[PDB]
Amino acid sequence: GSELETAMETLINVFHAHSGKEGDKYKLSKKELKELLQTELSGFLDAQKDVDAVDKVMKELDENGDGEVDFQEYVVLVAALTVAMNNFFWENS
Amino acid sequence: GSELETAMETLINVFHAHSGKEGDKYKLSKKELKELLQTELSGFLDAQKDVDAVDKVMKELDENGDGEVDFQEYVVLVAALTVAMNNFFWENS
Ligand SMILES: [Ca+2]
Ligand SMILES: [Ca+2]
Ligand SMILES: [Ca+2]
Ligand SMILES: [Ca+2]
Repeated sequence: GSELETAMETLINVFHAHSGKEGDKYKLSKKELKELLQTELSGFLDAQKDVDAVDKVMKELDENGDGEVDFQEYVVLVAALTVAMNNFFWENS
Repeated sequence: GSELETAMETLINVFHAHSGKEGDKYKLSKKELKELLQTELSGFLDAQKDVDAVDKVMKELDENGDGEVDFQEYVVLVAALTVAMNNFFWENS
């Protein structure tokens, strides 16, 4: 498998483990998601009031409007954040 | 950095290297994208006529309708495919 595929598997393992740790194993609640990204993602720095925006972005990602996310919503949710790291990269180099 | 972040960096390195290899370094053409995913992604098996759908999905991902993709479009483009691997996982176990 390509390195991209190797990296991809990582998303499932972390999603499954963290999701499994709290709440229903099958579903990840927003509360679990917020804690997951805040701790695991550099966004921790954005934990301040900026973190509130996290609530705002969930609405757009969730077509259901349910407030809950599925693996499909999660993969795109992290993908959007990934772009931010790219922005950060600009700061270095 | 979290494992997810470690895996995330992989997307940039592969995107940059492959994109850099052919065409403009700054932009990735669809032709380059098709070859990249076909070879690097298991989708290689789907290289058959199914591969044609690859053209169809690009239209939805590209808001511009330009036929070209940016890192932002690419990250979501791979994210959609990622879900397919999950489907594959069901076959195993
Ligand atoms: Ca859960
Ligand atoms: Ca939802
Ligand atoms: Ca290129
Ligand atoms: Ca485009």
